[PDB]
Amino acid sequence: HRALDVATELAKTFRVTVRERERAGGTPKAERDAIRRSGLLTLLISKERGGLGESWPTVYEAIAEIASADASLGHLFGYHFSNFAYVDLFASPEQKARWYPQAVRERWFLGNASSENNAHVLDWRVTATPLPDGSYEINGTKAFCSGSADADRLLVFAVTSRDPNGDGRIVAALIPSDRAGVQVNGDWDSLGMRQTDSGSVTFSGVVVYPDELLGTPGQVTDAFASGSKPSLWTPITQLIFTHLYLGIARGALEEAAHYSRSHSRPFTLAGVEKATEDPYVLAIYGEFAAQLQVAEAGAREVALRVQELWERNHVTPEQRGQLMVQVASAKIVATRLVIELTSRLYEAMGARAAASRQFGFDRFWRDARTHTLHDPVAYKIREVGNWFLNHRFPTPSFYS
Amino acid sequence: HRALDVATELAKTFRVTVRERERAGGTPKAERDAIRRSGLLTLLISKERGGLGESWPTVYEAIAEIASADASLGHLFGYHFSNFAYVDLFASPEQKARWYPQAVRERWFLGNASSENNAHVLDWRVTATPLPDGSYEINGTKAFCSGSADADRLLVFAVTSRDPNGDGRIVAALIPSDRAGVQVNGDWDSLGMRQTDSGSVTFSGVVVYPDELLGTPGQVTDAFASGSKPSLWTPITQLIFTHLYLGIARGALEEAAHYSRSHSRPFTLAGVEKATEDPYVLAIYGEFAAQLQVAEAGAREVALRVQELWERNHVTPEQRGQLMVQVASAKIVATRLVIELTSRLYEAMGARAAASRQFGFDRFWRDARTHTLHDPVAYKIREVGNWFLNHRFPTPSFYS
Amino acid sequence: HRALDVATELAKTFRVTVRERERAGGTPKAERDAIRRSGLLTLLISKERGGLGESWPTVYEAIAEIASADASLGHLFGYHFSNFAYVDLFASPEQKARWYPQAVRERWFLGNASSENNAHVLDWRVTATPLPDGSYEINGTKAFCSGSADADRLLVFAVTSRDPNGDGRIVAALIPSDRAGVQVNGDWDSLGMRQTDSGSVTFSGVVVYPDELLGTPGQVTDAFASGSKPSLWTPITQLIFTHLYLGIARGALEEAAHYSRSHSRPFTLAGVEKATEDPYVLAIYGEFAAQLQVAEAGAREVALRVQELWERNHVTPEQRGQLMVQVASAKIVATRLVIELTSRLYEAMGARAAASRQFGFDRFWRDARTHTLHDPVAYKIREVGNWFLNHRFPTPSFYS
Amino acid sequence: HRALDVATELAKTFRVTVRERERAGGTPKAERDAIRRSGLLTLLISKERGGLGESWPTVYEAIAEIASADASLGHLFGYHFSNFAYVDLFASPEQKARWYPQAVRERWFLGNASSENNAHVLDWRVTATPLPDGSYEINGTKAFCSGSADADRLLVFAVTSRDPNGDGRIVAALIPSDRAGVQVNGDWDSLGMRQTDSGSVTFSGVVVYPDELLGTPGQVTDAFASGSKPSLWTPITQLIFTHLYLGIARGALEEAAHYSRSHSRPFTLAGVEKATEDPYVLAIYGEFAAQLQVAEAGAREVALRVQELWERNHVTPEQRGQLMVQVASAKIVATRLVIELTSRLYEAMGARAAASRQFGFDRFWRDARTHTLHDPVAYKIREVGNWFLNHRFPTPSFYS
Ligand SMILES: Cc1cc2nc3c(=O)[nH]c(=O)nc-3n(C[C@H](O)[C@H](O)[C@H](O)COP(=O)(O)O)c2cc1C
Ligand SMILES: Cc1cc2nc3c(=O)[nH]c(=O)nc-3n(C[C@H](O)[C@H](O)[C@H](O)COP(=O)(O)O)c2cc1C
Ligand SMILES: Cc1cc2nc3c(=O)[nH]c(=O)nc-3n(C[C@H](O)[C@H](O)[C@H](O)COP(=O)(O)O)c2cc1C
Ligand SMILES: Cc1cc2nc3c(=O)[nH]c(=O)nc-3n(C[C@H](O)[C@H](O)[C@H](O)COP(=O)(O)O)c2cc1C
Ligand SMILES: c1ccc2c(c1)sc1ccccc12
Ligand SMILES: c1ccc2c(c1)sc1ccccc12
Ligand SMILES: c1ccc2c(c1)sc1ccccc12
Repeated sequence: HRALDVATELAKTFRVTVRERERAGGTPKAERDAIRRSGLLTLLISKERGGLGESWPTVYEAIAEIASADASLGHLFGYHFSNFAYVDLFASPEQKARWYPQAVRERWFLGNASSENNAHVLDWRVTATPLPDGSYEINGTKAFCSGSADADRLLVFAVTSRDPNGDGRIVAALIPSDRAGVQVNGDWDSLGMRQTDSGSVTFSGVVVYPDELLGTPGQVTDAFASGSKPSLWTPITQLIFTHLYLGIARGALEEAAHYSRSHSRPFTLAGVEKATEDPYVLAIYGEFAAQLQVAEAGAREVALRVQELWERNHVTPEQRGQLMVQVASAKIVATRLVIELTSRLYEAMGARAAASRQFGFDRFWRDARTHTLHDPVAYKIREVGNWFLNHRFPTPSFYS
Repeated sequence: HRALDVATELAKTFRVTVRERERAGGTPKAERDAIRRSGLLTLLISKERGGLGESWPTVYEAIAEIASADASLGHLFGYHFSNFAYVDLFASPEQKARWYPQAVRERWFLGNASSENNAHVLDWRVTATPLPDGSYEINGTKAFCSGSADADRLLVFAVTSRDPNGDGRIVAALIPSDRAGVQVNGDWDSLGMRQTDSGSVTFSGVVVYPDELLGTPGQVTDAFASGSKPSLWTPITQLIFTHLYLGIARGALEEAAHYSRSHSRPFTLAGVEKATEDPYVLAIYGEFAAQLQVAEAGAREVALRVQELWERNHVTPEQRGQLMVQVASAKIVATRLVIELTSRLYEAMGARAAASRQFGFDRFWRDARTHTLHDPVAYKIREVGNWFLNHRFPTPSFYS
Repeated sequence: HRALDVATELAKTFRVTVRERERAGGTPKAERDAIRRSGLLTLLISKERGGLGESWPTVYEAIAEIASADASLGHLFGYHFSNFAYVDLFASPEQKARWYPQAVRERWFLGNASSENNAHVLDWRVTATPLPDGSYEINGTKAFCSGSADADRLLVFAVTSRDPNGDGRIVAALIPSDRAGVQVNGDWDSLGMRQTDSGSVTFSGVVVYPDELLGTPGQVTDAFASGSKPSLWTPITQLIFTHLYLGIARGALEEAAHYSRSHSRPFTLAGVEKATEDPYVLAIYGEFAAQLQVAEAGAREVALRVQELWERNHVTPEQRGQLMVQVASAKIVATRLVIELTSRLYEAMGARAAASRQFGFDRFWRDARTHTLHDPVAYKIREVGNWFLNHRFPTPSFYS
Repeated sequence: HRALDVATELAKTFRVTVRERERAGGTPKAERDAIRRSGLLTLLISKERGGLGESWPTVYEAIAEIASADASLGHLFGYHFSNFAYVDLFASPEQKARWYPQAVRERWFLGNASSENNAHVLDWRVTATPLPDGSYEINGTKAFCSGSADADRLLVFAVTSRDPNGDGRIVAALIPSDRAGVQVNGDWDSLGMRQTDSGSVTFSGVVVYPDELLGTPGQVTDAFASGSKPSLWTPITQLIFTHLYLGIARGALEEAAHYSRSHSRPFTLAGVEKATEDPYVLAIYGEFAAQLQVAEAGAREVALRVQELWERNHVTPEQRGQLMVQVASAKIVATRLVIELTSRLYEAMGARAAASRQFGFDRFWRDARTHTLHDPVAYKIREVGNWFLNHRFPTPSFYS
């Protein structure tokens, strides 16, 4: 229970200052260094390599706990583990032996530069052109690069260009954020998630060496199309997002409840003597706490299944498909829950909870409302419907 | 897995005939006898006493499976385990050493006569008059006596009367359904749950012998008041109801999807070519399938905790209260899900699914609409809200 | 107020017997004759021609009031006016001069035979083949022929075949229901709307004469595509459906309230002394009555606009499209309301309202759930959204 | 039509600057002066007295129009008419003969100081101490004094103290905001409604002269208890709030639609090519636009009834109660609509609508979420339920 106690203490510390920090935006450097000092960035690194030797259920619980205190830090922490998962699923034994002890000693906090701001999510224009001796050169701009500021290593994706062994192949690499030609742009000014540093990143002639490549170019496409073990990356990552939404939900419900207990006035016009005994206040808390209990219990079960399949040598298409359906279902339910709860709970607190902007309760809705648009919930709903009605598992990809 | 395989095969046979049987109402004797021959009524009896020595997770899964095929049979089966749970929590070791091998040998299917139709659910008027030899005489009429027809034993509740040691004290007993003076009235004629035989039972001078009594007078009240282990009866039973709702929900979704694949016509007016590719059909299946996956996953966690506390020698009010809150939340979510989907799934099927009465899909809504009224979900919502906001566990009762 | 008083009195009488009549299904001949005697079938015929010279707001109010007592009689009554509206929009001056006094004298109650059960709703295969002197012969089977039993005249639609003047043109005619070769099949057996007689009708060599044709073959296609005055038929008819749903909603709300005042028990476990003072019972009635008040007030405005445009010589595409959008909006809101309310009101009444099948409250949900599937509400929603987002009015058709 | 054209033009100009102005908060002096110059503040003053002699339907439509551009200015404009309505309902004919020509000539924009921040609403501590001449000395601080800054007159409420003719009676008056001892505090820093100046006002020995008093002490209480014409103030004012919510809803829908047409990217992962043709985007717009059409149509009818009763010399409790129920119903529907729509419309726009804080669409949710808490919608729901189920009209008060 030690790692979770560490995460709980981190979250308590983050609650004290999140109101003022999130207003200013920018990089939460002091808090990222506290996470570095905590050791939790090493949860999934084996003890033999210097890490904590912990499991995915612990990682998910820590993500939700931190997210309940500070959604931007929960996002950054969770995305670190999405990046780590990708690295771990493709790294060679040589790379793990070098990188993981280094990640412990240098306290790596991983960032990524993957998505782009073109015509659609599939229009990728960051290229990797081959160099002598097996290196590549990266050129172009990436968007929504969560945790790219103050990241020690960047997980980067590019498409092979002018490549004699095949253009259009997806290359992934793990490079130092201070490699020449890498420019983090710090242009993140959002409604919520205001400290995630999810702005754009530009690559000018950036060299990637062979010992930084995560598999051969195109290997990710083969692993996903085949259902190899790396196809677990998408359910793992979407369950990370699910735990952000559940953490935000619980944080909002608990903060509202503290307000109601200490500050809400009874509607004596209707004969109520105490706001905490009002039947409609109690009904609001009961409706949302009930949905949260069921969603949290369901999320714990799916997290245990993530761990189970993580440990297998091979995951069948049925096992991976079933997991992806369970994860998508959890994310759908958590998305609806957090969006509704963070808005409707004002009705349990009363007008003064909005009349003083500084109370800051709208941070929960602003964070949830921003992040949940990460990928459209309508098409997660369509994928679950296509599975149930047509017996079609989602196609493994970066989004399903 | 053997036990769940047997339940799955039972459910398959019940699906073949449920549409015809439930119209008639009345007692599903052949199907009750099939359940008797299956051995599953002995799921929770230890192997040492001739039973299967299985766990509550298996019982709850079996309940949902059967209920997905025939909600009345799922109800009869589930209430048998509610009755069994009461006996197990209150009978002496000496009584259980006699009753349980007899229940196995005689293939006992339990019913109950407990609630009444007076001014409100607390108002009980069926009396137990003490006789000099330690026996009691029972007089009065009970309502909603599920499984009272064809029952090998009835779990019966009465309040003491003409009692020098105190009137109004609740006594419970397990008695043969054909004991002199017991009249099963056969007046069950309901919207849904049409074969549960939940009619009235009239007791005329019915003798109860000392070795048929479950505890002492008022003992159930004392156990409720102290939140001790016998008060687990309520979360156990409320979780039985939850699994009826999850089972009905799954059955309705599967039956609707079969119609959507086989008979629904594409809305060509809007350019649709296949109903199974219609975006709004797919969204209905996705939304409800997603909520069902999360609810079923959370329900499995709560069932594991039921088993945990069932095996304990002592249970504290905090353990019992936390379990009751988790059960209540599961019941709330399942109630809303089943009531919504059994009505809205018609929109995924089309007009002819209702215009052809013989299709009989309305059975799912009728069954769920009837059963979910067992006790008011508004007060399960209040109970979860009072816990979350005011840190007050539900007051243990026959309902909470 | 005379006409509305007559409809109110009719509805009063229908309420006495609807519970018994709709169980049996079949043709409500006695009630149809009571409507004939009332004169209300002539509401839209000018006094000059022997009718009442009333307005569409009166028709719509009468439809909703009758539907609140008996949805099948409300449906038959309303569809009579959809049939009359089609006739009035396409009939020649000499057809009106002959038919309308005859409809008054003979107390005509109209039915129709229009839709079919082929691959999709566009797919019409009942043929009209030329005969000498401009007559046509009709062959094939129609489905969903509301009011086709006991009909004085049938509005029938067919597609021309082996026609020198052009194949595949839609022809419409108003013919006697007992003409040789017309076989009303009497096969309506529905979940709800059980006395609308909406079964199939088979046409074997049925002769239609030129003086029974409603415009030339294909004229309806041209009138809808061009937005000439007959394009009002669809918003008129969809608003008829809307008033069926509002009528059912009001009838259900009022019937539930009577049960709650008379029979519901207080939940004394939570300290409630009277069910009519329960905060959650009150919230259910308040939610649904509030939405009903708004929906009804909105529907009055749209019905007035129907009358205003009905009196216009020419209606622009803006005026027709805005009306169709207002009608579709009213129908969407009414559909959601009646489907939710007819199911959720059980929670304000209690278990015994469902456990005693004879109470028959489920008739409201059965009727509403059946009729609201007439055409898919998802595509009414799309039509309103296409208008608001893209400024595209719905393409006029039999559906929009 | 001229007045509404003027309001539409005002709203056009407000939309240009609202994003920048509402961020700063404070007093929108230039825009208040634009409203002064428009003459619309005199809409309800008779032409005889120099006003526009217009109707409440015109006022309500102008309130919604302005609120759709700038919710704070719509609120200020709307509350001006609430203040005016109170004056008209309680002022003597002689008072109006002086005040209304002055309000025209001096372009009065009214504010109020009425509510307070004590243990519960209606727990009032601002006192009125009688002076020998019939004046009152006012002492205390008022809360939520909308429009208190830059107000030409304040409508003020106090409770009598040290009063031989009875303590605790409510007095009301209309006084200059620069009367000696009046301090408008400017302490308003809110989530939304950021330019309504709803801070506190402190009265230090403020003398109120006899010709400024509105009625006699406790007359407002007696009017409420009688349900007589002056108690129309509450339904009038609650319908003002309703039109704020309908205006915010319409403004949010149109602003979102503009973004969707201009900036939303199609989700090619699913094969869609234009965001404005996405089936789920279209469903969101259609669902909310449909609900909005019906709500707006219904609100127009209730506004016509406000005008009817406003022109009567006497109003019965039944007429007032029926109107209050209709107003409560409109408020309930509008509240639910605006709160859902201002949050869910992000799903129709996509992530970049929230990633760019400066888009500023969250203003609609912040404004609606703040104002809808004015009084709890849960008790409007109970009030409508108590009327429908128990035939009890709402108890007249400042809130019902
Ligand atoms: C708060 C937030 C954080 C995001 N973080 C990442 C990220 O770390 N890596 C990535 O590839 N995309 C990230 N995305 C991008 C989304 O996956 C997606 O590309 C984007 O939301 C599409 O925007 P649209 O809906 O306007 O088309 C993020 C998006 C949001 C809103
Ligand atoms: C934006 C806003 C403006 C308000 N303006 C006024 C006002 O002008 N006059 C008034 O008496 N109350 C005003 N109120 C207050 C309500 O009457 C009520 O006192 C308050 O909303 C209750 O606060 P609570 O729910 O936190 O207990 C306003 C409230 C809000 C939220
Ligand atoms: C109760 C009911 C009555 C109907 N009455 C008629 C009718 O009178 N004339 C007609 O053309 N269609 C009628 N329809 C049919 C619709 O036009 C449409 O063909 C049908 O609902 C589509 O069926 P589907 O959703 O199963 O494909 C009726 C449908 C229902 C449910
Ligand atoms: C389908 C159904 C089955 C029921 N079976 C039982 C039962 O077996 N034993 C029992 O004590 N109560 C049973 N109940 C009754 C509830 O405990 C409760 O008394 C009843 O639902 C309250 O009815 P009311 O809401 O109309 O007041 C049953 C209720 C329903 C609806
Ligand atoms: C109140 C009292 C006893 C019981 C209920 C409600 S449901 C049920 C099911 C089985 C056995 C007893 C009881
Ligand atoms: C397609 C074509 C004709 C008709 C429908 C659908 S519903 C209806 C109701 C009355 C008369 C004609 C029609
Ligand atoms: C309680 C008492 C007075 C008032 C409210 C609530 S809102 C409002 C708006 C304008 C004028 C007076 C009041």
